[PDB]
Amino acid sequence: PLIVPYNLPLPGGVVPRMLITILGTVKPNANRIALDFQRGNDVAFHFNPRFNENNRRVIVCNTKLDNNWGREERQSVFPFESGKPFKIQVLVEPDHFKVAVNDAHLLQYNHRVKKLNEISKLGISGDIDLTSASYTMI
Ligand SMILES: OC[C@H]1O[C@@H](O[C@@H]2[C@@H](CO)O[C@](O)(CO)[C@H]2O)[C@H](O)[C@@H](O)[C@H]1O
Ligand SMILES: [Cl-]
Ligand SMILES: [Cl-]
Ligand SMILES: [Cl-]
Repeated sequence: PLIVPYNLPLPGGVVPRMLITILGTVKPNANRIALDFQRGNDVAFHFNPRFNENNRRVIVCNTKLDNNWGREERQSVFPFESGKPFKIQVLVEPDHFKVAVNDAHLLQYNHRVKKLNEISKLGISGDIDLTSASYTMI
């Protein structure tokens, strides 16, 4: 029962073999979830399930540099369901973030921000009950 939006500091940024795990339950009638891995004001990796964009469910990923969003990467596979508990695992690999939901691989997002050790906050927001947010080195 963490307060949302929730900031999880990532000390010394991210690095390959860091695993970030987010446990929560989606609210009933959800509209959105967002993970924002931030480098200061920049968003290195925005992971944004949208429950109703023109009556479709889509995961939007992007990067925000100097206040400008870049080119969206969209994933139609949509493992989240209103009302249901989920697990998001974000594994940093050398050339991308690797995301699994409920133990199933979902997507990868190539590193656009190169200074991984400056990506030192994760913001978790949206229509969830957040249970826990943590990290470990594997
Ligand atoms: O790219 C991620 C960001 O997308 C913004 O929405 C985009 C608008 C602006 O509303 O035009 C699109 O690119 C296509 O319709 C939208 O996806 C969101 O406002 C941001 O929060 C962020 O998700
Ligand atoms: Cl495009
Ligand atoms: Cl749903
Ligand atoms: Cl960079």
